[PDB]
Amino acid sequence: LVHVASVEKGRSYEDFQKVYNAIALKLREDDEYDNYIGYGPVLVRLAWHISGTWDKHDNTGGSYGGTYRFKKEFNDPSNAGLQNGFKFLEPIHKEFPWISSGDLFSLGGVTAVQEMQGPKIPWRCGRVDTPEDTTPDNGRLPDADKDAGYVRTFFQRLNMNDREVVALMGAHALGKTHLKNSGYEGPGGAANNVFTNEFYLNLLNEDWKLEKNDANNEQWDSKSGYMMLPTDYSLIQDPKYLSIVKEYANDQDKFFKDFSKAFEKLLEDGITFPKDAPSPFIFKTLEEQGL
Ligand code: HEM
Repeated sequence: LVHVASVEKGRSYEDFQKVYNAIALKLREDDEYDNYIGYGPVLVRLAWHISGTWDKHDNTGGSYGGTYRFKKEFNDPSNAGLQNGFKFLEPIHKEFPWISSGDLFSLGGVTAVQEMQGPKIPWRCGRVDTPEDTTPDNGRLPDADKDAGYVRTFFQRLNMNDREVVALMGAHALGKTHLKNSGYEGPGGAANNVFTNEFYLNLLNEDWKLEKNDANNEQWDSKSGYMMLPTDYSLIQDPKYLSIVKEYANDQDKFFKDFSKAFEKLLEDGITFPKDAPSPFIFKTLEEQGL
């Protein structure tokens, strides 16, 4: 497969800035969801799940085709809980019917990180909706009950190296795990709807204890009332992942710069950009616009 990016006909930077402003205004408005965490965390989880199905070997999956709109992908057990981010963006897609699904789903993640005081993520337009028979089969997304070798091996399918994996996982400071969606329960830190380097500081400074939860799954719990998944805790058990974790705990600006590059790469995997294509867009936040 080749998936060549095609710009939505006649659209420019200012058109996309209006879809970004509509998502960001609705993030401001619907601030009560999930005990006042708001929709920012579930929207970056949605952008990572529609992108994490990619396979480098045959170019199938990935954000291009916007195939999470189909029932097979939508009802994947690993996507339980994302129906909420879908329902959030759905009025916005009726307001801007020209935007493709892969572009809206991925831009939702970019808008959420920037509006939660995260780094600026450059974003490129041009994903094209593809037919229901291009929808990936279930089972390409990662398990949480595993170790650092599984994590390393998993992310090699999306050719992410060690530093990209540790930067990307820092998004687990956002939102929380929910027992009815995944069989895990609890948040990763205190500031879970502001983007910071908190995940790394917690993983290095909390007294973590291994316990089984009410779904019979193991997780690491701390005195503070925080939790870590087996795959998260992995990052301090592997010597190569641990030096990068220490680096981001001591330097939030390095973390923001690396998360920015790795997240854009994740959202563009599997897509060919022609060089007549527009350069990546950097969107202004509401605050920068006075809105
Ligand atoms: C080995 C990789 C990963 C595993 C096993 C994993 C697993 C999980 C699980 C089990 C949840 C909880 C879902 C729920 O109960 O609602 C979760 C939440 C979340 N994940 Fe991941 N994750 C991984 C990687 C990532 C990456 C790379 C990102 C983003 C760049 C990410 C972003 C999020 C976010 C923001 C949440 C919170 C969602 C919410 O509050 O509803 N995850 N993760």
